[PDB]
Amino acid sequence: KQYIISEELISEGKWVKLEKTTYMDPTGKTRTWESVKRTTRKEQTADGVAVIPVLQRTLHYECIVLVKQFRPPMGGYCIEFPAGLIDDGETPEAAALRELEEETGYKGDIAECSPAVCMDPGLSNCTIHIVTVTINGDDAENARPKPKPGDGEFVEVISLPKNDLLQRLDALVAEEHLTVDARVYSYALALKHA
Amino acid sequence: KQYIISEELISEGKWVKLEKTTYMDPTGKTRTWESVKRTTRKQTADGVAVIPVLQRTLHYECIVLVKQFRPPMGGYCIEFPAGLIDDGETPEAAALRELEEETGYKGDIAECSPAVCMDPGLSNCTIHIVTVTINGDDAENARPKPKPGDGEFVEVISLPKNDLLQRLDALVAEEHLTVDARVYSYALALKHAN
Ligand SMILES: [Cl-]
Ligand SMILES: [Mg+2]
Ligand SMILES: [Mg+2]
Ligand SMILES: [Mg+2]
Ligand SMILES: [Mg+2]
Repeated sequence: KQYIISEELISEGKWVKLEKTTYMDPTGKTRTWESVKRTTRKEQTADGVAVIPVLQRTLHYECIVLVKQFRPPMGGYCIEFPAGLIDDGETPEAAALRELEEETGYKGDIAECSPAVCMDPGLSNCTIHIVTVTINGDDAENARPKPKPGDGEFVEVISLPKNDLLQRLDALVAEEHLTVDARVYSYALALKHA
Repeated sequence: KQYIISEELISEGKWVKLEKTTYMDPTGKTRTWESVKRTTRKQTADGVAVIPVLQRTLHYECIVLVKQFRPPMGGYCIEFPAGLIDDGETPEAAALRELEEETGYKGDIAECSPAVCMDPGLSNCTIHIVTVTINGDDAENARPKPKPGDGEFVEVISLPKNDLLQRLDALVAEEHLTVDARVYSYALALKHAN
């Protein structure tokens, strides 16, 4: 029933553009929307990946590995799943493993890979693959792991027990003034709700 | 250690603007970022998303989701019920209102998150995630009346909580919808729990 009629560029930066989107509503009326898009997306099945990294070690509770960074759009520090854009030609799985290692030092093993899922679909076309990766924390590769952050990347690693994730995120928010990512919070809620 | 120095307006529409953010990286180097913001924020957050747990006796517990055409995505998306918080509305009340408008269900607040970010690499947009239970055996939720505003066209989809990830994957595989990243993250954690 509904579909896009035209997309009109309003403003284009190096990384983000704003478009006037005209579409057909289900009554048969023409309407518009303001849409955000990235300029970086090519033939990738999605803009980016986010990694759910489950750190497993013998006689330890499983942990979820998270990153804390300054996010200029937010004006502040945010706690998120490790994440980055997919390079041209790169698979979502390779991007996930690469970004995890760059942001945390860990070398993971793929567990599963989502289809492309939308980040904020009332606002943008941005999509990611959510890639679940296990980290063998007993392997010596993953013993004293060093982040290899790229240029202008400054990442702190925070590993929290899966079995207490939501309370541990609450405590961090309580003691520190940072924002938790909505996907991280959702995942922590579902762990409680199960 | 990092902070915002200034923001330059690049382009403002009715609903959304694009800014160039100047910030100090942790080395003492000045850097720029292209950031998106909504023009609608007043508010604890821009928006609420509702995790609606439909509880009916002798039935599987369901998570109630909505399907709508999203102009920026150019396609249909499956999402938690959600919308912008009215200036001077509480997040809890926005949640019950949105849930009622989009689904017709009348529910009860279980918990409310702090403000969480939607896509902090791109935008400053934030939401409260509001877990709501719906007593599906109460007369007011018998034939639920969805009261959508102007230009909202919403299909309601209830899926069993204990198989949610498999059910969503099926809908993507067969219906060519995009699942929201927060919905997918919640679904994953339901599987990952224990
Ligand atoms: Cl619940
Ligand atoms: Mg990153
Ligand atoms: Mg990165
Ligand atoms: Mg809505
Ligand atoms: Mg609404």
